[PDB]
Amino acid sequence: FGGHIPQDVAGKQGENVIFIVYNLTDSPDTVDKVKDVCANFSAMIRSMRNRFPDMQFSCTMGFGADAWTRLFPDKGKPKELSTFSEIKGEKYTAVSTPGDLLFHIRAKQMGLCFEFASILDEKLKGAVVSVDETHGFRYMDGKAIIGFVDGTENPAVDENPYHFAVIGEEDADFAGGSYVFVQKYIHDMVAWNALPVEQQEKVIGRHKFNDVELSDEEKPGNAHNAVTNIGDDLKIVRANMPFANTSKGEYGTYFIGYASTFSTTRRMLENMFIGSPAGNTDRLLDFSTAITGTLFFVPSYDLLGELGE
Amino acid sequence: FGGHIPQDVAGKQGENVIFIVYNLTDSPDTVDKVKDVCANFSAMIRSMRNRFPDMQFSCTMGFGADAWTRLFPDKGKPKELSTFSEIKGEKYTAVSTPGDLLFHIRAKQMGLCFEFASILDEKLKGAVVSVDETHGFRYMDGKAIIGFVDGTENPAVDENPYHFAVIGEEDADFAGGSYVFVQKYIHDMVAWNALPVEQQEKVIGRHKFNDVELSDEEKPGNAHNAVTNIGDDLKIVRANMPFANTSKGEYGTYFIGYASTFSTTRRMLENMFIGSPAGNTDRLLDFSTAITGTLFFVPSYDLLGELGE
Amino acid sequence: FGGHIPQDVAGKQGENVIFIVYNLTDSPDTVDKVKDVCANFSAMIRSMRNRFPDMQFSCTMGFGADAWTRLFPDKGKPKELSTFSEIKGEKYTAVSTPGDLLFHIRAKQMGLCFEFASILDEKLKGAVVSVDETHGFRYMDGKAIIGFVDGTENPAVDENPYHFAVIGEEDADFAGGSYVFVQKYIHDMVAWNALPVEQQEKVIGRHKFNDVELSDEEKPGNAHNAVTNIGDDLKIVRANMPFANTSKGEYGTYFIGYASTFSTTRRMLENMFIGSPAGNTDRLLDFSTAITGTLFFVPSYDLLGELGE
Amino acid sequence: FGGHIPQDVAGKQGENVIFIVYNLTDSPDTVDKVKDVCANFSAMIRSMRNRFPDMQFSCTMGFGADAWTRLFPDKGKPKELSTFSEIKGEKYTAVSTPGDLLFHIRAKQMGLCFEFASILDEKLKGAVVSVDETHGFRYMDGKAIIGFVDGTENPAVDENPYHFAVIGEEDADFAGGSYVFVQKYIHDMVAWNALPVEQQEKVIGRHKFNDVELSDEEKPGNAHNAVTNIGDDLKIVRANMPFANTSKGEYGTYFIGYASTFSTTRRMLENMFIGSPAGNTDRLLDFSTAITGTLFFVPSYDLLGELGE
Amino acid sequence: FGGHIPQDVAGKQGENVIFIVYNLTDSPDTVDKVKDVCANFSAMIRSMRNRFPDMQFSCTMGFGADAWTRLFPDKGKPKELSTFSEIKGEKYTAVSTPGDLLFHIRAKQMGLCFEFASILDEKLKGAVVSVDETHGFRYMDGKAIIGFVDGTENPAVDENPYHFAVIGEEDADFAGGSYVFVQKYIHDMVAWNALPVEQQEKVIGRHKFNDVELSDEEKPGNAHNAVTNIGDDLKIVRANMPFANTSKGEYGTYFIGYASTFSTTRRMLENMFIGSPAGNTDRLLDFSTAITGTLFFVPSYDLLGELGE
Amino acid sequence: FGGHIPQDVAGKQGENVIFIVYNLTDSPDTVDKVKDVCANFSAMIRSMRNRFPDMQFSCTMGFGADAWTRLFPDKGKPKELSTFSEIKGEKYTAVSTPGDLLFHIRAKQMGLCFEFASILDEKLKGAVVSVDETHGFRYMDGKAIIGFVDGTENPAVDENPYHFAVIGEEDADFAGGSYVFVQKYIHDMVAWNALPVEQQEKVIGRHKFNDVELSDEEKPGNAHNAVTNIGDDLKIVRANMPFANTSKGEYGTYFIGYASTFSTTRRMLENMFIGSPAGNTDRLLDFSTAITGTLFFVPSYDLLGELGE
Ligand SMILES: [Cl-]
Ligand SMILES: [Cl-]
Ligand SMILES: [Cl-]
Ligand SMILES: [Cl-]
Ligand SMILES: [Cl-]
Ligand SMILES: [Cl-]
Ligand SMILES: [Cl-]
Ligand SMILES: [Cl-]
Ligand SMILES: [Cl-]
Ligand SMILES: [Cl-]
Ligand SMILES: [Cl-]
Ligand SMILES: [Cl-]
Ligand SMILES: [Cl-]
Ligand SMILES: [Cl-]
Ligand SMILES: [Cl-]
Ligand SMILES: [Cl-]
Ligand SMILES: [Cl-]
Ligand SMILES: [Cl-]
Ligand code: NA
Ligand code: NA
Ligand code: NA
Ligand code: NA
Ligand code: NA
Ligand code: NA
Repeated sequence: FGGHIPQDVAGKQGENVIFIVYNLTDSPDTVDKVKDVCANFSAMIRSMRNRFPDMQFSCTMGFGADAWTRLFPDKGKPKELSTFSEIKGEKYTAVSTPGDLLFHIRAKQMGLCFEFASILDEKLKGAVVSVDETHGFRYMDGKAIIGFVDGTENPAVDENPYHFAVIGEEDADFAGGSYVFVQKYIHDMVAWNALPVEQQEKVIGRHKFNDVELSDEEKPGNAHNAVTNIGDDLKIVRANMPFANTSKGEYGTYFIGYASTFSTTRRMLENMFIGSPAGNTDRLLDFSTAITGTLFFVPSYDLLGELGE
Repeated sequence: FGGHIPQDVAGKQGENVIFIVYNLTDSPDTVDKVKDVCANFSAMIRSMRNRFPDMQFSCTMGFGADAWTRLFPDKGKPKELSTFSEIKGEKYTAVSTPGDLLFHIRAKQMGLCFEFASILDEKLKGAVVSVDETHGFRYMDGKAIIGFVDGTENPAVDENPYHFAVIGEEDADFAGGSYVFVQKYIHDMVAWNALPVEQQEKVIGRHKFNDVELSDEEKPGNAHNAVTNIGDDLKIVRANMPFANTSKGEYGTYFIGYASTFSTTRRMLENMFIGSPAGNTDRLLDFSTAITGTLFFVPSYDLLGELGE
Repeated sequence: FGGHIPQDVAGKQGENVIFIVYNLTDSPDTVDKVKDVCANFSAMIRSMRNRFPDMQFSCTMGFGADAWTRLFPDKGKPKELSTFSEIKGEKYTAVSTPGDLLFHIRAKQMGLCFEFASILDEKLKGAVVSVDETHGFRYMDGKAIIGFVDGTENPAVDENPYHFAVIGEEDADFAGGSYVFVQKYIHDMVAWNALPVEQQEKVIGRHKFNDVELSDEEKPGNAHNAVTNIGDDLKIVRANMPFANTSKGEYGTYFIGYASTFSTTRRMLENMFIGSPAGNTDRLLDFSTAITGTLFFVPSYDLLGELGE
Repeated sequence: FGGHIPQDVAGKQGENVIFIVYNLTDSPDTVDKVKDVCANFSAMIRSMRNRFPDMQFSCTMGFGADAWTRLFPDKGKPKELSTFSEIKGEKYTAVSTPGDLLFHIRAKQMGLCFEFASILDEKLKGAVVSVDETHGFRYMDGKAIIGFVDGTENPAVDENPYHFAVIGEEDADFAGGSYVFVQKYIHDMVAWNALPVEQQEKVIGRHKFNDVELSDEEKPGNAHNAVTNIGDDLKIVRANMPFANTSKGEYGTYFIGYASTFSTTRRMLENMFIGSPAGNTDRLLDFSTAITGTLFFVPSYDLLGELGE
Repeated sequence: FGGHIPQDVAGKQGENVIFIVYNLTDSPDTVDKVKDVCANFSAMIRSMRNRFPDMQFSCTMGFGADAWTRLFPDKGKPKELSTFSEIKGEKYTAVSTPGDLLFHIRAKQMGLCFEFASILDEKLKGAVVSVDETHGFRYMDGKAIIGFVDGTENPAVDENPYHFAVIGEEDADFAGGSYVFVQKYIHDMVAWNALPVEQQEKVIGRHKFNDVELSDEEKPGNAHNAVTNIGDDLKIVRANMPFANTSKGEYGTYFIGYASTFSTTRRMLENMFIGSPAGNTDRLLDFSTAITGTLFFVPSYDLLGELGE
Repeated sequence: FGGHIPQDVAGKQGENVIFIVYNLTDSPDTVDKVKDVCANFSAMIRSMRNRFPDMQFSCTMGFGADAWTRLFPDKGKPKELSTFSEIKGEKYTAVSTPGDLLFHIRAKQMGLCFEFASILDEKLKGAVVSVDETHGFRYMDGKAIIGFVDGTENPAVDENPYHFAVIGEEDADFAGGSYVFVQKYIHDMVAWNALPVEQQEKVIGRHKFNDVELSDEEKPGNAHNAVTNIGDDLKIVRANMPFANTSKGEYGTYFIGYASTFSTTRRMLENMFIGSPAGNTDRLLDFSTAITGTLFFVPSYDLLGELGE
C-alpha cells in the first residue's frame, strides 16, 4: 500500500458498535474543527488502546464525496469517490441518502465507544449535525438479527482481508485508503419468522444451525450468498450489525462494507437490487428494506494526518 | 419475606441494560398476553441462565398502579402502590408520566438483553404500545455519565441490600415484592463540563478521582449525596445508568430505584426537588432535568406465577 | 437436611465431564481402598478448589444398591436404594445394567478432571474394574448433542434445586444424600438430521433457536418435555451431556439425574418407556437407544466421612 | 454470630496482597484519625467493590491488644485479646513483636490494593508509623514459596470456614469478630532446594506434585501438616503468602491465621516451636525463621462502626 | 514459501484436541467426497473463527503417502512423502501403521472440535473408515502426562517456528506444506511413578518443577531431550498431548510433529529407537511404547484448494 | 534490523513488573555465570510462554557501559553505549548511578515474574550484588501514580514502535539492539495532591479524566508532555511504572525508556532538567525527584546468544 498504514478496515466486528453519520454545517469553524479531528484521530485511538489494551477498541473515519471536495479541494480525489447513484430495480431500490462524515466505532464495551464518541461531539461542536446514529451489538455467535451467522464469507484464513479492503497501487495517491458503503436495512420480522427454517435457508444460502453453505444443487440462484458473492475473487469486507428497538417492533441490520474498489460493492448491489440476470434479485430483499445508502472514503492514517495539518 | 423469592431487585448494575416501559392496549387479548408473560417469566430467565451461565443475565418485571388494578382486580394491592404524584418545587419538578409495564433487562452482553426483549415483543404483540425504550451501558468503573462513580452508597458489605429493596411482613400479602421508581434525566453537559472539578465535587459530595466521600466540613448541604441520603438507615437500591446519543449532543441518566417502601424514595425526591429545608434542593438538578417519572410494583416470583394462572 | 451438607448434586453442568462407573473386585483390600477414598474425598475436592479456585471443579461419588450392602452392612440403607428394575415397554426398554461406584467429575478444564480421576485410579488399584468411562463436553450454549438446549426445566430462579435433588427428613438417617440415575443413550443422528426443524421441535417440545417452550396447542402429548415433566411439582436435576466419536459415526447423550426421591425419576422413566397413558411414549426414544441404566446413592459429606472411618 | 456480620476473615487468598502493620503515635489527633477509618471502612470496601465488582477486593482491619485498650477503654475486651507471649523452644522461638493496627488487603490486581492503602495513608497521616509493609503474590496454583501447595487443609467443602474463623456466643459481646495472628518467616532456600523432593515431602507431609496427603505410614510425626493440625476439629483459616526480593536472595512466607479462638493458633504454635511431645518440633522450622509475631483483634463490621462513632 | 499460506502447522497446542485418522474406502464417491472437504476446508475454518473468534479454533488436514497418489495422481508428490519405514532397534520399535487422512482439531472448548469433526463425518460418509480417534487435553501448565512440561524446546522467541515446520523453495511445488508425523505412546505409569523425581529428571533432561534444562554435566546422554534435539539447528514443531482412560489404567501421549523436512523427524526417531551411537536409546522409551506411526503431508491452503477443484 | 530479532523493547507495560539492577562481583565465576544466563535467556522466556501462553510474559536483559567492556572486550561496542553523564540544571539534576545488569520482567501475574527472577538469582549466585529491586504495578487504566494516564504518546497505531526502540543499519553490528534508560523518581504526593486538577493538567499537558491533550493555547511550554516530546518525529518507547510503600508515605515512578538512539532520550532529559530554552524545565520535576539514572544496552537475541557462547 505504498508504505501507508490503513485504518481498521479489515477489523473483525466488535461486540458493541456505534455508527454515526454527520452532515457538515456552514459555520466559519467547520473546516478547522474537522481538521482538528483528522489531526488527532490516531492519538485518540492510541489513548483508548493504551488505557484499555484488552478491549479491542477501534474507530474508522470516512468522508462523503461532496464533503471531500469541500474540505480538501487541493488533495486530489480517489478515482471512485463519487456520490452513490441510486440503484432502482423493478421492485426494490438501493437508495442514496446524505452523509458527509462517517464514524464506525467498535469495542468490547459500549462505554468505550461512548467515550470516544463524546470527545468527537465536543471537538465537532457547531461543525456538524447528526444525520444518523445507530447502536449495534454482536448477537450470539456472530448472527445477523435474522438468526443466521453472518460474515463467514469475509476473506480470511487463506486470503488476506487487507487485499480486498484496501486501495493499492492502481490509485497510488490514495493507497492505504478504503471505500466504505453503509446501508440501514429494516426487516419484516413477522414475515421472516413465519418461514420454515428450510425456506429461510434457501433465502440465505447457508444452513441455519451449523453455518455450512448449501450445495450448488440445493442453493437457489437468488439466495443472498449466491447473488452477493459476485465471483472472480472480487470481495469486500462486510458487517451486518444487528440493531433494534424491540418495544416498537423495530428490527434492523446495519450493513457496512469496506472495499479496495467500490466497483465490487456496486456490482454486488446491482446483483441484489436489479438481478443478474435482471429479475434474479436477492430473495432476502423480500424481508429487508434499505432506508439509507452512502459512500465514504476512509483515508490511510498517513493521509488523514496530512488532511489535519 | 414470608418464604417468597424476590425478583432481582438487589442486583448489581449490568454492563448492558435495556429499560422498556409499555402501556397496555384495549385489545381483547391484552390481559391474557400479559398473564402469559407472567406465567413464563421465570422460565425465560431460567433459559437465559442455563444457556449463558456466566453472562449475569437478569430481568425484572413491574406493574403500574392503574394497570395492576385493571389486570388483577381480585389480588389485593400493595399498600403504597398508587400513581406517583408529581413533586413540584419552586424551581424543579419531578414529573409523573405514564407506564403500565416495566422491564429492566441486564446482562454482560447486549445481545442477550435483545434476545429476551424480542421474545417479550412477540409474546405481547397487540397487547402493548411502547412508551419508552432506553439502552444503557456501564461506563468505566461504574461512573455515571457526569464522570463520577455512582452506587457506592447502595447497601452492601455490612448491610443486606434485600432488606432495603424488598417488602417484608409490614405488608405480608406482598412480601418478597418491591417498589421500583424510574426517571429519565437529561443533562446539561456543556454547563457541567464548564465547572472545575472542585465545584463538581461540591455538587456531588464525593471526590471525583477516588470516590471518597467529602468530609462534613467540606460537603455542602445541597450536595447530591447529602440530600438523597435521607438518614435513619432508610435506603433504597439505586442505579443511575448512562444513556446517550452523542451525535445529537444528548446525554442522560436513567434512574432506577428499588425499595421495600416507596415512602423512602418519595422522601428522597422531596429532599431533591422541594428541599429539606424548603429551597435546599439537590444542586445536581441545576444540571439535570427529569423528563419521566413512574412507579411500578415488582411482585415476588411466587406472586408473579399466581398472576399468570 | 438435618444439618448435613450434600455433595454437589445441584451443580450446573460442567464444561468438561468424566463419568466413571466401576465394579468392585473380590480382592482382600477392596473395602479398605474404597473406604480410603470415602475418607479422603472432601480433601481431594478441597485440594482442587484451593489450587484452581476459578475452574468450577466438582466431583460426586455414589454407590450401587448391592455394593452399599456389601461395603456398609451396618449403616442402614436409604429407603429407595434398590437395584433398578428394567422398564420394558411395548417398543422400548430402559435397561438395568451393572455398576457399584459412580464418579461424576466436572471442571472448566478437562485436565483437572483427569487429575482427580488419576488419583482415584491410584487409590482404588486392585479394588475395582471399569464398567464404563465416558467423556463429555458442553456443546455451545448448553445444547444437547441433538442441537436443542437442554436443562432449562431444571429447578432454578424461583425454585431451589437442592429441594428437588436432596433427601430430607422423610428419610432422616440419609438426609443430605441423593439418588442419582445414569443412562447412556446412543442416537440415530442420520434419522434425526433428516427431520425438518419443525418436526424436531414437536419431538422435543421447545423451539430450536430460542429455547421457548411450545404452547399447549402446539406441543404434542408425546414430546420429550411433555412426558418427562411429570407434574405436581415433582422434579429432578438433570444433565444430558454430549459424548461422541464422530469418526465412527457415534453420537450419544449421557443422562444423569439427581433426585431427592428416586420415585420421581422412575415415574419419568415409566412415562417415557411405557407411556402415560400406555403407548404415549417419548418421541425422542424413536431416535435414542438406552444402552445402560444404573441407580446410585450419593451420601452427604457427613455420612461419606463416617463411611471412611 | 449474634446477627453480626464478620469482616472477610474466611476469604480465599488473593492474587495480590498487601500486609501493613502500623504503630500508633502520640499525636493529639491519633484516636480521631483511627476512628475516622473505623467509621468509613465498610464504605471504602463498598467503593472498591462497586467500582471493580469482578476484582475480588477485600480488606480486613485489626487491633493489637495494647492499642485496643488505649483507643477503646470503655468497649470491653475480647476474652483472648492479650499481647502474644513469646514461645521459646529448645531450638526455635516464635517471637512477639510490635504492632497496633493490621491491614490485610487482597485483590485480583495490585493497583486496587495500592489504591485502598493510599487512602489509609492519607486518612491516618500523623497518627501512625510503619512497623512493616510486605507485598505478597499468589504463586502458581496456590503454592507456598517452598513449592508446595498450601491451604488445602483450610476448612471448606464439608465444613464452614466461618465456624472456625469467627467468634461465637462463647464471647457474645464480640461475636462476629476474629483473632488474627501474623508471622513473617524467612526461608533458607539454598538448604531447602538441596533436599531431594522425597525428603521435602517428609518435611511438609504432602506430595509435591499432586498435593495428596502422605499416608500415616509415610508421614513423619514432625511433618508440618502433622504438627500444625492439632486435632479434635480445632482449626483456623490460614494463608502462607509468598514474598521475595530475589535480587538479595530473600525468600519468605507471610503467615496469617484467622481464628474463632486464639487458643487454637497458640496450641499450633506450641506444637511447632516446643513440640508435642517436647522436642517433636515442626521440621519446616529447620528451613524457616520467624522474625515477627503479633496478635490482632478483627471486630465485626457492626462493632467497627460503633468504634468509629 | 513461494507466497503460499501454510495450514496451522506452527500453532500452539490447544486446550482440547481431537486426532482423527481415517482410511479411504473403495466406494465410487470416495475421491469426490474427499475433494469436497479439500474445497471447503478453509471455509469450515472461517466459519468457526467467525462464530468464535476468541476460542483459538484450528484444524489441519493431511494425506498419507499411498492415499496422495490414489487421490491426486497428476499433482506430483512432495520429495519426502513416502510410507514411513518401521525403525527397529535392538529393544524398541517405531512401528509403521495405516492412515490415509489425518485431522488435527484444536480449540479452547471441546464442543467446537466436536462441531467441526461432526461436519467432517457428514461430508465423508461412505468414503472413510476410522483407524483411530483420540481425544487429548492440556494438562496444567503444558505438562505431558508424565508430569513434566513439554514443548519448551519448540522454536519460538528468537526463532520462527514456520521456518522449521514449513516446506520452502527446496521443494517449490509444495512450498507452504508440511510433513506431519503422529505416534500414539502408551505409558507404564506404575513404573514411572515409582522413580524418584531426581531419576525422572535424568530420563527427561529437565527439572520437573521449574522446567530448567539440566546442565551438560548433569544431563545423561540418553535423556529424552538430549537424544531428540538432533542438533545443527534442525528442529520440528511438536506436541505431546495427553490422553487417558484412567478407569482402565490407560495413560498415553499422542505425539504429533510438524516438519519442513521429514528427514529431521526421522533422524530424531533413529536417535530414540536405535541410538546415536547405537544402543544410546531414549530412556523415556523404557516407560513408553509406540503403538502407531504414520506420516502425512499437509498441503498449503492454496494447494488444498486446487486439490478440491 | 539486519534480520536480527529484538528483545521485547516495544512491549506494552505489564500488569506486574520487576525491575532489577545488579552490579557484577569480582568472583572467578562472574563472567561464566553471566554468559550462562545470556546463553539460556531466550530458553527461559520460551519456557514461561510455553507454560503460560496467556500471561503475556516478557523479560529484557541489558548491560551497563563499563560491564559490557569488562564482559565482552572483543565484541565491539554500540556507538552510544557510554556511562550516562549527569545532567545538572540550575535547580534539578538527573543523577548518574551504578548498574551493570538490568532485568525488566513483566507478566499478567506477579508470581511468574518471581519465578523467572528466582531462576536468575540461582544462576547468578556469587556473580552479582543487588543495586536495586523495585516492584511495580499497573494502576487502573494505565495511570501513572500521579493519577494521569501515561504512555498515550508512545508510537503506535500509525507508527511502528520498533522503528523508535530498535537500532537499525546506522550501527549495523548492533542492529536489533536497544538503548534503555532507567530512573527512579520519588514524588512529593502531598504537594501534588494539594494542586487543583486544572493546575495538575497544566503540569502534565493532558486532561486528567479523558486523557485528551491540552490545546496549544492551553498547554504551557513547561508541561511534561511539551518538554519531553522533543519533536522532528524523534521518539522513544516509555513506561512510567508506579511503585509504592504507602505505609511509609513513599510514592514513586520507575521510568524506563527504550530507544533506537540514546541521543533522543538524552535530548529529552536536557529539555526536562536544563530546559529548552534554559530554565524552561519540566514542571513535573517540581513534584518528582530523580534518585537513580543508568544506561544499559539491550542486545538482539542473536547477539545475546553469541555473548553466551
Ligand atoms: Cl483492558
Ligand atoms: Cl486541500
Ligand atoms: Cl454509484
Ligand atoms: Cl456463558
Ligand atoms: Cl385477579
Ligand atoms: Cl406519590
Ligand atoms: Cl483457577
Ligand atoms: Cl458398616
Ligand atoms: Cl426400580
Ligand atoms: Cl471489575
Ligand atoms: Cl471506648
Ligand atoms: Cl499468648
Ligand atoms: Cl468467542
Ligand atoms: Cl490429480
Ligand atoms: Cl521412512
Ligand atoms: Cl496461561
Ligand atoms: Cl568478547
Ligand atoms: Cl550521557
Ligand atoms: Na473560524
Ligand atoms: Na382474547
Ligand atoms: Na487387606
Ligand atoms: Na486533635
Ligand atoms: Na460417485
Ligand atoms: Na571460575
